[PDB]
Amino acid sequence: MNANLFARLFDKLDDPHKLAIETAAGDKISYAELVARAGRVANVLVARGLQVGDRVAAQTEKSVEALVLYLATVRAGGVYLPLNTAYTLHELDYFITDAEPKIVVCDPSKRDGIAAIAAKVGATVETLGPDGRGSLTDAAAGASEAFATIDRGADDLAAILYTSGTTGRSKGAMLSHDNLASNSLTLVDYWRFTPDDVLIHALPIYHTHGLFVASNVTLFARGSMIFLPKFDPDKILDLMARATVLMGVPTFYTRLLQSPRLTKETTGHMRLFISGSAPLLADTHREWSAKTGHAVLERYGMTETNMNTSNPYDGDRVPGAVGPALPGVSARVTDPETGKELPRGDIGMIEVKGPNVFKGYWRMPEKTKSEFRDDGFFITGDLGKIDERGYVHILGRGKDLVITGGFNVYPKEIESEIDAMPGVVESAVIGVPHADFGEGVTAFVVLKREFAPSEILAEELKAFVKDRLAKFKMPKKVIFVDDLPRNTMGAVQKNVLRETYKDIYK
Ligand SMILES: Nc1ncnc2c1ncn2[C@@H]1O[C@H](COP(=O)(O)OP(=O)(O)OP(=O)(O)O)[C@@H](O)[C@H]1O
Ligand SMILES: [Mg+2]
Repeated sequence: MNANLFARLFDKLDDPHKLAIETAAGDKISYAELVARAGRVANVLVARGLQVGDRVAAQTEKSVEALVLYLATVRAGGVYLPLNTAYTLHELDYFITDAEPKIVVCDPSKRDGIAAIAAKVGATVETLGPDGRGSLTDAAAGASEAFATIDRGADDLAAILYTSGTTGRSKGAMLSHDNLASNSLTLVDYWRFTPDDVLIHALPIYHTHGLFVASNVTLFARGSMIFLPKFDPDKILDLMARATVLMGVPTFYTRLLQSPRLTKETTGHMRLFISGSAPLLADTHREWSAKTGHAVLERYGMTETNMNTSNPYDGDRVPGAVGPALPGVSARVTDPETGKELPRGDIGMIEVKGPNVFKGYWRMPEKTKSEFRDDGFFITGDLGKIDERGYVHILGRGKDLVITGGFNVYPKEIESEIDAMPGVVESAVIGVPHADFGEGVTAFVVLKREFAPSEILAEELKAFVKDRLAKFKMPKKVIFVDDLPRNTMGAVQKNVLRETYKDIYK
């Protein structure tokens, strides 16, 4: 009855020699071998001073060795804290000071700098490079495989993951053993994962999608994964002939649609394509079906809540919707101000409750207090509606709402009209300070190669818009850009645009 996530995963192993992970080089690691690696590393953590409840902070390139570190930390009763690989030394300083880890694991090339940051909280530093070598690996080589998995309760912490930083400075989400186990167990059944599944794993592992959804679902299912260091469209296309599942973000799908190799024939061995972590546009969903004949299954989750909703595996997968609430999860829509539930179909604040919902923000009990309703529902910060069939539709983030001359403007519906114009790849709509209207609706528009940006084209876009947008929804300015700013996970970073273009109306 140990709730420890590692114990749930591995204490009963009825097929130990089954493949768990194939590495980028083609080496194959069984379940038993993965478990024994985790034992070695758990013993290393204890030898480097880990006590139960301590954080282990990890900034490394992706490798099976890094995945093992996650499993070992959890196994040893520690609290695993992965960190964006792209964070600079100064950026990293905040997270280490916030979390106060006992152990920091970093790239060998960053050791001297990170050791200084580590000294402030008295942390021991080990290294792990892109090839899986380093001081962590040296210590693990002579360590014992046997390890008594630490007894943990359902509500004890297994991880702290920092949010992506999209709306503001990243917050540390305290995730329990039951949060992670309950969610992945539900998804194994909901997505019909079996031991025959082979997951193409091309997502980073400092984020909930690549770390938990991809890994835990595969491991509970007793399937395997092909563990690639990054997204590479030609490698992914090659592997589909011998894999069954891809978990991706919308940009994976938009990129793959640009390959002339993406055909029915090339994808025909595949069981399931999943999209998550950012809005999969309805037109992309339809473009994928027209080109490949597969219907992408989209799901919606957050760092704080793991997965909340999912289009059904065996039901309608609806373009532009993120599906009903998962088994065990409750989802409702409420008036942002008052907090009362709205009728089905009305746009409001999405709130969720369930064993998937985290225990709070690390060392932010006030912020935590403000984001839970008295009845325990978590305020997502995402606006949307739930239709009559129970499917959640996400209209946009609350922070992205633009208030202009007295009117609420929802940037997704403007972006959709703009994106419909031939010549437009995609658009991002924000408000920036405006002396007349308070905030001015501003459209940032990425063009196809064949089109040149001009004031004339901007007017033609506005003319196109236009009959389909209420006067008050019309952008006060159109700005052509080479590319939208995105984070390492592919999510548009509207705060980047708000800062760069803050003075356009001055
Ligand atoms: N399928 C989806 N469709 C639309 N939006 C999605 C989907 N999946 C995730 N999201 C968005 O991503 C958010 C979760 O992202 P994440 O936990 O990575 O941190 P963030 O919200 O981007 O950053 P921060 O919380 O620091 O502002 C959700 O709250 C939602 O806004
Ligand atoms: Mg967020």
